[PDB]
Amino acid sequence: HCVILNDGNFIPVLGFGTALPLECPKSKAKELTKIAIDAGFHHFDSASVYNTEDHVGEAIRSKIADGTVRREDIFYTSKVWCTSLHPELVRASLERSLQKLQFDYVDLYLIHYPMALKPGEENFPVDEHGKLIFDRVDLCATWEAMEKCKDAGLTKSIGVSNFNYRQLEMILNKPGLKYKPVCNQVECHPYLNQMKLLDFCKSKDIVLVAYGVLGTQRYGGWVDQNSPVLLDEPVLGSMAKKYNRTPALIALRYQLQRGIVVLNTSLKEERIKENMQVFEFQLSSEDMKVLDGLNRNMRYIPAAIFKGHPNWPFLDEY
Ligand SMILES: NC(=O)C1=CN([C@@H]2O[C@H](COP(=O)(O)OP(=O)(O)OC[C@H]3O[C@@H](n4cnc5c(N)ncnc54)[C@H](OP(=O)(O)O)[C@@H]3O)[C@@H](O)[C@H]2O)C=CC1
Repeated sequence: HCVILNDGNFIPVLGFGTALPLECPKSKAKELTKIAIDAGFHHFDSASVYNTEDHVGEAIRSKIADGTVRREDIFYTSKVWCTSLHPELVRASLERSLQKLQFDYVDLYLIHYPMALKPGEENFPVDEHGKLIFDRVDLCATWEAMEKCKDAGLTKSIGVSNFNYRQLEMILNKPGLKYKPVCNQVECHPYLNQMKLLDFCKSKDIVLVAYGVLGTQRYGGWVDQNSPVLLDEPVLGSMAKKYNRTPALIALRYQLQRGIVVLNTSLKEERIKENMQVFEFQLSSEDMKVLDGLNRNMRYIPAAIFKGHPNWPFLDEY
């Protein structure tokens, strides 16, 4: 179950996300990755800022070493963080991730956010008022650095995350552009269906990879705890009953039928296994329209601490 990227490489349409809630120890990522591999997942999504690439890498290497899977059958994604967007720092960050993973290459490397922060070891540099210290970077130069990483064989494909249409255009219209982003990883679910951005990405052969498909893990410090819980949506419950599935399976299938590559995370083995059942049924065209009607511009992860940044991506309509 894969789709072909604009650079010729293949990506599994269902991926397991390795980000964790604030209360979980980093080692949890190793445990879950092993469970996900046993459940049939081949696509794993990580990021340098998660600081658990070492744990995910150990899980994958353990399953390769014991005969469960081969490296070529695993699709691993990492992302360069805001503090390393400067052109001269991009490759250094990827090389650091490769060392943590003890991998020769990653399958996909993304710009995590189109917003640079003061360079340094600290991922969230702040001033004396507790405000993030923004930095200005030539994102087209950042992209050129990403292209060099691909040409150096450190990553098979390159893309972006949390970019809006104008930011994608900046790259697409860049003079000397060699590789278009293969994807734009953004938040997407029935309450924020990204109809406009999805249409734009499709017209440019850019795959939309979705997170928050099940409403996000509601991370403390990022998600408003008073926001509605997506899977509690009555329409998803009614549809789950109709198709004899679960609200989560309905939400996952909705996105797959829109041509979206979906990420998902669960701390429970039973659910990790259940989610693989999304390939077993089809939502009718009429029911897809019912789910299209739930849009309400509910953005669970607005990256609020970045508000004020000249490149905050969520101000524009899309
Ligand atoms: N690029 C970016 O900016 C970001 C990327 N991500 C990526 O997206 C991945 C997915 O995470 P996220 O979007 O937060 O979360 P999801 O929307 O994928 O999941 C939200 C919740 O769904 C629950 N859930 C999962 N499966 C089931 C099921 N079968 N039945 C009932 N409940 C279920 C989980 O709860 P429980 O664990 O209790 O089962 C989980 O807390 C991350 O790990 C990361 O890789 C995340 C945030 C930002």
